[PDB]
Amino acid sequence: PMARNKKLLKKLRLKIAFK
Repeated sequence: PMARNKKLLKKLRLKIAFK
C-alpha cells in the first residue's frame, strides 16, 4: 500500500530521523 505508506512514512521519518 505505497499510497498509504507515503503518508505514514512522511510522518515516521521526522520521528526517528530526528534522534
